[PDB]
Amino acid sequence: CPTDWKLFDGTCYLFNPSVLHWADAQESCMKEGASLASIHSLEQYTFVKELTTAALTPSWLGGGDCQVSTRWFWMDGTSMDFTDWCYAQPDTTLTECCIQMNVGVGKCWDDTPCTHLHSSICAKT
Repeated sequence: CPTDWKLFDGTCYLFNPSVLHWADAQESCMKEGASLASIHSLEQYTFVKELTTAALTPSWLGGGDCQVSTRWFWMDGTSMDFTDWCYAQPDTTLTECCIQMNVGVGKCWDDTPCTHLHSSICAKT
């Protein structure tokens, strides 16, 4: 993996602390040959959480249900097979359709307006 990137089971991950809307965050990962990350297991989730500072900063992931409500997709060609919704999630209204992790005291996932500004996780093989 490149400098600042961290390796787990064959994928390289980077925390981007700069707050960006989801599209700016995706484009920033793409400039580094990456995508906003997907998550497929509790251990992948734990590894990614460990990159988000001691504060476990709220961060964009590369998922959403922005095309058809209740149909979630990742940007990396993987399927939505693991979720960690917070209590009272997911909101399926299209107005909040992007996946944000590290939300609240329980550090879990929300569907959030994509135009909100957050840090983000990039991943590339």
